[PDB]
Amino acid sequence: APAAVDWREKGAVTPVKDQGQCGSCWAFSTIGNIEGQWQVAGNPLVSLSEQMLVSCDTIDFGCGGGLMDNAFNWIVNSNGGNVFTEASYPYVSGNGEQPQCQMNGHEIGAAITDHVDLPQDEDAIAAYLAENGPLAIAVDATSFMDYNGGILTSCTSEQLDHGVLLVGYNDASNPPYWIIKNSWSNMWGEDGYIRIEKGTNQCLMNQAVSSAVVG
Ligand SMILES: N#CC1(NC(=O)[C@@H]2Cc3ccc(c(Cl)c3)OC/C=C/COc3ccccc3C(=O)N2)CC1
Repeated sequence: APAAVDWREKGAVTPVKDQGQCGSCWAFSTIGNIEGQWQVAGNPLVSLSEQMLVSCDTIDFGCGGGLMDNAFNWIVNSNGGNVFTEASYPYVSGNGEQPQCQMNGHEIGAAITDHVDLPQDEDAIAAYLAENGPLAIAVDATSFMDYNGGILTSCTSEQLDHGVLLVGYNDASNPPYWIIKNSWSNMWGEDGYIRIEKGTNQCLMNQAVSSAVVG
């Protein structure tokens, strides 16, 4: 793969969001992925709606939790592949309140046809990322809690508990690192982002990597 990829610079990554007091990281990971895949497939970058998943996805458990694979499954099999725009269906569950699913009054911003699950292989991940755009990944986010900045090189890697967005990497660095977009606002980490070492399966980052398919 290329020595370095940063999908932010290429316009496939929206501003950092904030899930708030709701267990919806799974929806933010899924949407960030679809946002990146939709742009890189050749369409204008558009912000898409986590609230659609929080309120309408019947496979997952709204603010109680969920899985990116199940979110992809719901979008394709229950919503005809369609993803509503962030603007037309704003995120209101940041206080943990969960309105009922609202199917009316929105604009469709993107569409997906399937999803893939990537092998548990950092090189396989980097190539698919470099080709297709940002990727949905799960991490053990234990070491995320005290992170101010820098590259994590001894990330607690015991148990997966948090969905994030993989937007890039940089091998021409010492250590080399992945770039991750978190959903804890831009006042956490490196303006919303975190760097973790690439090649040592930091935070169990290789274990559950997925992506929507566009087109
Ligand atoms: N934010 C947030 C919260 N965490 C999640 O939504 C995680 C977010 C999450 C955690 C771990 C993950 C993934 Cl892919 C997501 O990968 C391994 C999967 C473990 C089992 O995850 C679940 C399976 C079924 C239903 C929910 C989960 C789950 O625990 N999802 C606390 C609710």
